[PDB]
Amino acid sequence: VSGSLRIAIPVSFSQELIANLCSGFMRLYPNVELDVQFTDNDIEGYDIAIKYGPLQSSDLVARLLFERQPILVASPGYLKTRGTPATPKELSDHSGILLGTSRSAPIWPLGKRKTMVSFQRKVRVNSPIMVKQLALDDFGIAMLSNSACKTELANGQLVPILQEWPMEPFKVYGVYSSRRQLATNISAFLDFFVKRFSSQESLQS
Amino acid sequence: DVSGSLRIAIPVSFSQELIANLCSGFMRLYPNVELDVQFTDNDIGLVGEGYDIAIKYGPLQSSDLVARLLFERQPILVASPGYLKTRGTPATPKELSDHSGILLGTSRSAPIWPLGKGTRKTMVSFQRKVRVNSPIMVKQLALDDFGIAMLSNSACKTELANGQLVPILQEWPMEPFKVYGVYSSRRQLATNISAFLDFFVKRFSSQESLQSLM
Repeated sequence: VSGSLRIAIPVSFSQELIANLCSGFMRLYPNVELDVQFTDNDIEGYDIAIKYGPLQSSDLVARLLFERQPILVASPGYLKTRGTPATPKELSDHSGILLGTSRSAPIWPLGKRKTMVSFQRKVRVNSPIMVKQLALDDFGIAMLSNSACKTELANGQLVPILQEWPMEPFKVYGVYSSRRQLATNISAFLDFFVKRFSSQESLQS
Repeated sequence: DVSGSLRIAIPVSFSQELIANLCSGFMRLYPNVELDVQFTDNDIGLVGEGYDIAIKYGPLQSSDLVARLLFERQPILVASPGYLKTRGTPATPKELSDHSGILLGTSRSAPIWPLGKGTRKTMVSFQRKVRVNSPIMVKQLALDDFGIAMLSNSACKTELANGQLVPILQEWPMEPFKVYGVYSSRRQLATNISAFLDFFVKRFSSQESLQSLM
């Protein structure tokens, strides 16, 4: 396992988390050089693109890496001031904190009871760090990973709402070219990535 | 009146935690502003339906933009004691080409640092062990002994004071870097824009816990 590995990762991934992962990877494989770009471009000479599902027709070779379960939450202060929405249709009268890029719409798919609803777009940002802080700071309703916020849920700083209409889990994949189907550095990296996001101190985002 | 929407573009290398704290404070002061904040390294427009503000590192190179200096930092070259104990300490810039560097950069950034005794800087190359567009990852990898890194002496104050990072080549410093908020001249109505940029400086400069973030 050697050579160079150029990897694209959405801006919504935690840079702290990916840093810890790449450190452990390089410790195991000392002869690999890394070029990691946090970017929201739809992938430019990349060996691996990390992507959220669903995969597109251009994604001809891919590996499922992990899944996460989002949940809708707000702070108790927000719910005291604005009320607790009783059904998804009431989200239209509520402030939401949208995780998205410059063409992402303030629409959330809820239920399985399956429906798509809008909300007042108080903030749009492509940073989960900022989404979480703004939710804690009483600004409105946010979709957060149930694993990313277990402490805040346990201590009541975030409150789950509309639990009768759960969201579909999201899946994360690694996409790579069939030209590199035999590449040992790609396989080594994705194996290490899967082990971290499945059994580790890394299940925090 | 400060109200309506503000759209802000920010480099991917910029602290998301710092921006989150400042945006929370801004919206608590101005409850009628809706924010659209995008961390991006793409070229973005500053007119019409494009962005209202871009946060940009120096140098400024464009007329038709107005700029407000948000803060300035002094980068220094550092490595961990563990790195230096095994690879040796470079004595001159010429020796850096034999050393591992952790490069902060995007897809066209070269593995060079401009170093110089005085104002005149010269390109100094290193082995590109890592390139990444994240100061957080750069710092962690330097702390974990993977190579030499350019780091802000503010972001790394604690690690320098206690020895987990060690400055090198101190006789060939780098230029400071400067962080601006920029907006279009061809765009007037800068009530919300000026309110944001001046709140940024007022809150950043009075909160020590924020100054450590970059």
